[PDB]
Amino acid sequence: GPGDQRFGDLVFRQLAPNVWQHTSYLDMPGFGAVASNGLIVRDGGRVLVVDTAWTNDQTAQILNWIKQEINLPVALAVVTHAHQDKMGGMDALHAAGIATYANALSNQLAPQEGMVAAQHSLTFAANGWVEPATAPNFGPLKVFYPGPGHTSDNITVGIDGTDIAFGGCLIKDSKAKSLGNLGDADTEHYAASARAFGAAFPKASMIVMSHSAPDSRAAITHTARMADKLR
Ligand SMILES: [Co+2]
Ligand code: NI
Ligand code: NI
Ligand code: NI
Ligand code: NI
Ligand SMILES: [Zn+2]
Repeated sequence: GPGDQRFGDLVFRQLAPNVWQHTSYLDMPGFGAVASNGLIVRDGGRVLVVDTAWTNDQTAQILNWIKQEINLPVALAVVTHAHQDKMGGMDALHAAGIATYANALSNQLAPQEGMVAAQHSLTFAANGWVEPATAPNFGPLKVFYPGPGHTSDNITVGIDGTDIAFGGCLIKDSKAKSLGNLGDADTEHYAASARAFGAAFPKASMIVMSHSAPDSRAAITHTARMADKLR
């Protein structure tokens, strides 16, 4: 094969014939450089983005990479929760004229989290699945709210026609020593949420997450086990 492509300050790794993982890095004091992962999906004739990079400039570099390597318009972008690593680059999307979507609760939280709100709000049915009327032209993206975990507003996405499911920062890999930043976490409902995500995408084999390489379903089980210790 061919190695993961370096473009600007970013790294792109193709997970499927129409799916790529974009990675951006931010220096955290004494922690070294921290990677944050999102996704890029090619649907027929347009591109779909999941999550921004840490910053606007990094997010602009993503759009440049798409123009160079895919050359299709970015129809929309969905962000998974109101934290810098997922919504830090909203202005870059808006400057490019891209319709952005986020959980309604994420947009509510954006000001207190110091984030720019998305332009459109997603609402989810009682069973967790997004109400289609609020998510037009999402194509293969299946959006699902598993409940409060990493944050109160974290959502997850599965890509129809693939074995991929993106858990975002809700899920950690199968050997993570902790659930990381629990500043805005719901310790009570966390465990139940990770298990809901797994049940929502029962056939997904490649689990993509924010802070490590794609893992198996062992990531879901392992994350839930760690979450049980919080309640
Ligand atoms: Co900004
Ligand atoms: Ni609009
Ligand atoms: Ni409904
Ligand atoms: Ni409860
Ligand atoms: Ni384990
Ligand atoms: Zn977060």
